[PDB]
Amino acid sequence: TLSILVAHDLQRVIGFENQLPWHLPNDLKHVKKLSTGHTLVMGRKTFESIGKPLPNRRNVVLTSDTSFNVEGVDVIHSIEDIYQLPGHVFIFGGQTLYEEMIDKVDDMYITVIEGKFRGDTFFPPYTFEDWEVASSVEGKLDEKNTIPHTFLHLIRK
Ligand SMILES: NC(=O)C1=CN([C@@H]2O[C@H](COP(=O)(O)OP(=O)(O)OC[C@H]3O[C@@H](n4cnc5c(N)ncnc54)[C@H](OP(=O)(O)O)[C@@H]3O)[C@@H](O)[C@H]2O)C=CC1
Ligand SMILES: COc1cc(-c2ccccc2)cc([C@@H](C)C#Cc2c(C)nc(N)nc2N)c1
Repeated sequence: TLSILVAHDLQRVIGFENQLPWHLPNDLKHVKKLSTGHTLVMGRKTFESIGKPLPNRRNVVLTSDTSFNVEGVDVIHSIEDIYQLPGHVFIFGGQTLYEEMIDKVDDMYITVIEGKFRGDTFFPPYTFEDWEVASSVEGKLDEKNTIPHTFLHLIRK
């Protein structure tokens, strides 16, 4: 099973200066819950923006760097390698990986952040003509999560 897992704003911003532009604990929980016991595949820049693997799942980094070696991280050097990974694989970012994979994934788990942030990296345009809304769930707005957000599960028609 091949899924995208992304959070993007109203204009599809996903990043600014190698960080996420917003702080949303609800979405971090969502990510942890969805991907625990499974596999994350991410581009080299995305990995480096955090610098350590997320515990309790497989962390896979795509890079052309033949020297890349990080404890608790598995390395791949081709998009083709993704299809050989067993289990439920989540494409975890960043822009380059999403652009390469959006036409290939079975489904998408998207957190829509209902704001407009300054960004330098974007999720690719997509249309609901191509995607069924399996579920759409409003996130809870509170003191620690103060940006409205909606968890979408989209399945390719
Ligand atoms: N809001 C969200 O849900 C998320 C946001 N982000 C954000 O995304 C931004 C980073 O995105 P971006 O700059 O696109 O970087 P990526 O994380 O997509 O990393 C790009 C790198 O991945 C490697 N790579 C990608 N495709 C291939 C390939 N086909 N073969 C070999 N290597 C490949 C290359 O590494 P190398 O150069 O080493 O060869 C490349 O430079 C950050 O701001 C981050 O915060 C990231 C994840 C989620
Ligand atoms: C090094 O590997 C990473 C680990 C994390 C992470 C670390 C702690 C808690 C949750 C996620 C985040 C990332 C970033 C780049 C991401 C993401 C992401 C988020 C925060 N939300 C959704 N909905 N999708 C994503 N791909 C990379």
